Amino acid sequence: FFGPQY
Amino acid sequence: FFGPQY
Amino acid sequence: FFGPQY
Amino acid sequence: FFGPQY
Amino acid sequence: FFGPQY
Amino acid sequence: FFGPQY
Amino acid sequence: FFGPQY
Amino acid sequence: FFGPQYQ
Amino acid sequence: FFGPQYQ
Amino acid sequence: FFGPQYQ
Amino acid sequence: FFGPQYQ
Amino acid sequence: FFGPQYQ
Amino acid sequence: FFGPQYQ
Amino acid sequence: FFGPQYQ
Amino acid sequence: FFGPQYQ
Amino acid sequence: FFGPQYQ
Amino acid sequence: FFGPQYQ
Amino acid sequence: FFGPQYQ
Amino acid sequence: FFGPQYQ
Amino acid sequence: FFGPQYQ
Amino acid sequence: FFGPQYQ
Amino acid sequence: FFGPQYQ
Amino acid sequence: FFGPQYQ
Amino acid sequence: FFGPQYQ
Amino acid sequence: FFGPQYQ
Amino acid sequence: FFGPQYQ
Amino acid sequence: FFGPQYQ
Amino acid sequence: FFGPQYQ
Amino acid sequence: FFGPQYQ
Amino acid sequence: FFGPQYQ
Amino acid sequence: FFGPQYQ
Amino acid sequence: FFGPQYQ
Amino acid sequence: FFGPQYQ
Amino acid sequence: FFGPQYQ
Amino acid sequence: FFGPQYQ
Amino acid sequence: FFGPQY
Amino acid sequence: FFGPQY
Amino acid sequence: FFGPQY
Amino acid sequence: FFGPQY
Amino acid sequence: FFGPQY
Amino acid sequence: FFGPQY
Amino acid sequence: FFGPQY
Amino acid sequence: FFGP
Amino acid sequence: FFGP
Amino acid sequence: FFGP
Amino acid sequence: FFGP
Amino acid sequence: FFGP
Amino acid sequence: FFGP
Amino acid sequence: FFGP
Amino acid sequence: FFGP
Amino acid sequence: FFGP
Amino acid sequence: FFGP
Amino acid sequence: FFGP
Amino acid sequence: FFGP
Amino acid sequence: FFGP
Amino acid sequence: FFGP
Amino acid sequence: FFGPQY
Amino acid sequence: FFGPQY
Amino acid sequence: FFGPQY
Amino acid sequence: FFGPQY
Amino acid sequence: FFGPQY
Amino acid sequence: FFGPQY
Amino acid sequence: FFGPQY
Amino acid sequence: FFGPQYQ
Amino acid sequence: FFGPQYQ
Amino acid sequence: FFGPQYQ
Amino acid sequence: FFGPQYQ
Amino acid sequence: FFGPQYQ
Amino acid sequence: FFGPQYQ
Amino acid sequence: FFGPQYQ
Amino acid sequence: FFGPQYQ
Amino acid sequence: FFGPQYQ
Amino acid sequence: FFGPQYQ
Amino acid sequence: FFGPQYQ
Amino acid sequence: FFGPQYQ
Amino acid sequence: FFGPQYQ
Amino acid sequence: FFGPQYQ
Amino acid sequence: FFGPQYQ
Amino acid sequence: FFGPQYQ
Amino acid sequence: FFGPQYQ
Amino acid sequence: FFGPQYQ
Amino acid sequence: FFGPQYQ
Amino acid sequence: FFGPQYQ
Amino acid sequence: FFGPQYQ
Amino acid sequence: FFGPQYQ
Amino acid sequence: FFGPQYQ
Amino acid sequence: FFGPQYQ
Amino acid sequence: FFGPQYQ
Amino acid sequence: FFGPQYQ
Amino acid sequence: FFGPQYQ
Amino acid sequence: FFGPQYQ
Amino acid sequence: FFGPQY
Amino acid sequence: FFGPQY
Amino acid sequence: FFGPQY
Amino acid sequence: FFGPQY
Amino acid sequence: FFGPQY
Amino acid sequence: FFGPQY
Amino acid sequence: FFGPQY
Repeated sequence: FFGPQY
Repeated sequence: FFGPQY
Repeated sequence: FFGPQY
Repeated sequence: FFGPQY
Repeated sequence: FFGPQY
Repeated sequence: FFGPQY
Repeated sequence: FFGPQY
Repeated sequence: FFGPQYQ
Repeated sequence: FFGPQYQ
Repeated sequence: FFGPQYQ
Repeated sequence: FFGPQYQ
Repeated sequence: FFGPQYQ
Repeated sequence: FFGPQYQ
Repeated sequence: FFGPQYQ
Repeated sequence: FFGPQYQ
Repeated sequence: FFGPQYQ
Repeated sequence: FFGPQYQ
Repeated sequence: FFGPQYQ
Repeated sequence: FFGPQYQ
Repeated sequence: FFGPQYQ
Repeated sequence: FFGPQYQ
Repeated sequence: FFGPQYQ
Repeated sequence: FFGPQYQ
Repeated sequence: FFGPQYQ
Repeated sequence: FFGPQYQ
Repeated sequence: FFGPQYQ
Repeated sequence: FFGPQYQ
Repeated sequence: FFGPQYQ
Repeated sequence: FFGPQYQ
Repeated sequence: FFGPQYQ
Repeated sequence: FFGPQYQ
Repeated sequence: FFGPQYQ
Repeated sequence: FFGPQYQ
Repeated sequence: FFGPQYQ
Repeated sequence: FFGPQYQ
Repeated sequence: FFGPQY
Repeated sequence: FFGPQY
Repeated sequence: FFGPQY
Repeated sequence: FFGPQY
Repeated sequence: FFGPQY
Repeated sequence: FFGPQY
Repeated sequence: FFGPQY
Repeated sequence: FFGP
Repeated sequence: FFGP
Repeated sequence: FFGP
Repeated sequence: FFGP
Repeated sequence: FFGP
Repeated sequence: FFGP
Repeated sequence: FFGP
Repeated sequence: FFGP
Repeated sequence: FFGP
Repeated sequence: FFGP
Repeated sequence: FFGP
Repeated sequence: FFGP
Repeated sequence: FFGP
Repeated sequence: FFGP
Repeated sequence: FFGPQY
Repeated sequence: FFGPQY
Repeated sequence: FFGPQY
Repeated sequence: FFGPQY
Repeated sequence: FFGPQY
Repeated sequence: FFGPQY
Repeated sequence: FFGPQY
Repeated sequence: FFGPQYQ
Repeated sequence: FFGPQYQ
Repeated sequence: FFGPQYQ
Repeated sequence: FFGPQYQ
Repeated sequence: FFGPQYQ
Repeated sequence: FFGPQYQ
Repeated sequence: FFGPQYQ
Repeated sequence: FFGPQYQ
Repeated sequence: FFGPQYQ
Repeated sequence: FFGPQYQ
Repeated sequence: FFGPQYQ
Repeated sequence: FFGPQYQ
Repeated sequence: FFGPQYQ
Repeated sequence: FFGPQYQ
Repeated sequence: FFGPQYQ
Repeated sequence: FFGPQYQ
Repeated sequence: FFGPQYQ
Repeated sequence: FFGPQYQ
Repeated sequence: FFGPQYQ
Repeated sequence: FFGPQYQ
Repeated sequence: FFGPQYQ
Repeated sequence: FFGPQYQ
Repeated sequence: FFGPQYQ
Repeated sequence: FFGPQYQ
Repeated sequence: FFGPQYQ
Repeated sequence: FFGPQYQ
Repeated sequence: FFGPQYQ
Repeated sequence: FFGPQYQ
Repeated sequence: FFGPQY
Repeated sequence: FFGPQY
Repeated sequence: FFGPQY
Repeated sequence: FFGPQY
Repeated sequence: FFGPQY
Repeated sequence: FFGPQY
Repeated sequence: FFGPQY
């Protein structure tokens, strides 16, 4: 699972 | 799963 | 799954 | 699945 | 699991 | 598990 | 488990 | 080969 | 090969 | 091979 | 091979 | 092989 | 082989 | 083989 | 697949 | 797959 | 897969 | 997989 | 997997 | 896995 | 696994 | 690709 | 890729 | 990749 | 990769 | 990798 | 890796 | 690794 | 690829 | 790849 | 890869 | 890889 | 890898 | 690897 | 590995 | 025939 | 035929 | 034929 | 044919 | 043919 | 053919 | 053929 | 062909 | 071919 | 071919 | 081929 | 081939 | 081959 | 091969 | 796309 | 994509 | 993608 | 991806 | 990824 | 990843 | 990773 | 869609 | 979609 | 999707 | 998806 | 996904 | 995922 | 995941 | 390249 | 390259 | 390269 | 390289 | 390299 | 290298 | 290297 | 080149 | 080259 | 090269 | 090279 | 080289 | 080399 | 070398 | 450069 | 450079 | 450089 | 350089 | 350099 | 340098 | 240097 | 690349 | 690369 | 790479 | 690499 | 690497 | 490495 | 390393 | 030099 | 130099 | 030097 | 030097 | 030196 | 020196 | 010196 979690 | 989660 | 989720 | 989800 | 967790 | 936890 | 824990 | 561009 | 670009 | 780019 | 880039 | 880059 | 880089 | 780098 | 970026 | 960045 | 960064 | 950084 | 850093 | 640092 | 440091 | 960058 | 960078 | 960097 | 760095 | 560093 | 460092 | 250091 | 540089 | 540098 | 340096 | 240095 | 140094 | 040093 | 030193 | 002729 | 001729 | 001719 | 000719 | 010719 | 010729 | 020729 |  |  |  |  |  |  |  |  |  |  |  |  |  |  | 259907 | 269907 | 279906 | 299905 | 299914 | 399933 | 399942 | 063989 | 064999 | 064999 | 054998 | 054998 | 044997 | 034997 | 030979 | 031989 | 031989 | 031999 | 021999 | 022999 | 022999 | 022979 | 022979 | 022989 | 023989 | 023989 | 013989 | 014999 | 054919 | 054919 | 064929 | 074939 | 074949 | 084959 | 084969 | 010398 | 010399 | 010398 | 010497 | 000497 | 000497 | 001397 990639992708930032603001 | 790619793509930011604002 | 690509593509941002505003 | 591509394409932004405003 | 990659991707920063602000 | 990688990715910083601010 | 890697990744800093500020 | 996969490489789409965003914004 | 996978490599998408964001912002 | 996996290598996406962020910001 | 895995190597993503952040900020 | 694993080697991601941060900041 | 494991070797990630921080800051 | 394990060898991560900090700061 | 060629996709390089110049600024 | 070629994707290098220049600034 | 080639992806180097120049500043 | 090639990914070196120059400053 | 090649990833060296130059400053 | 190659990752040396130069300053 | 190669990782030496030069200053 | 024949592509150098000059400043 | 033929690509050097000059300053 | 033919890619040196000069300053 | 043919890549030296000069200053 | 052909990569020396000079100052 | 062919990599010496000179000063 | 071919890597000596000189001063 | 041919590209020499003079002066 | 051919690229010599003069002066 | 061919790249000599003069003067 | 060929790269001699003169003077 | 070939790289001699003169003077 | 070949790399002699003169003078 | 070959590397003699003169003078 | 690349080189200059000063 | 790369080199200059000073 | 790389070298210069001073 | 790498070397110079002083 | 690497060396110089002083 | 590495060496110089003084 | 490494050595110099003084 | 360089041949004078 | 260098041959004068 | 260097051959004068 | 160096051969004068 | 060095052979004069 | 060094052979003059 | 050194052989003059 | 097989999709009945 | 097999998806009935 | 096998996904019925 | 096996995921029914 | 086996994940029903 | 076995994870039902 | 075995983790049901 | 390669295979036969006996 | 390679295989046969006996 | 390689295998047969007896 | 290699194996057969007897 | 190698194995058979008797 | 190597093994058989009798 | 090597072993059989009798 | 695709080329299966039957019976 | 794809080429399975049956019966 | 893919090539399984049956029966 | 992939190549299993059955029966 | 992958190659198991059955029955 | 992977190669188990059954029955 | 991996290679177990059964029955 | 797509080229098998059969008898 | 896709090239097997059969008899 | 994809090339097995069968009899 | 993908090349087994069967009889 | 992927190359076993069977009889 | 992946190469066993069977009879 | 992965190479056992069976009878 | 492709040049194979069939008899 | 490809040049195989079949008989 | 590929050159194998089949009989 | 690949050159194997089959009979 | 690969050169094995099969009979 | 690989050169094994099978009979 | 690998060279084993099978009969 | 050189490969002429005789008779 | 050199490979001429005779008779 | 050198490999000519005779008769 | 040297490997010519005779008769 | 040297390995010619006779008869 | 030296290994020629006779008859 | 020396290992030639006779008859 | 290529080419037969009958 | 190519070409037979009968 | 290639080419047979009958 | 390659090429047979009948 | 390669090549048979009948 | 390689090559048979009949 | 390699090569048989019949």
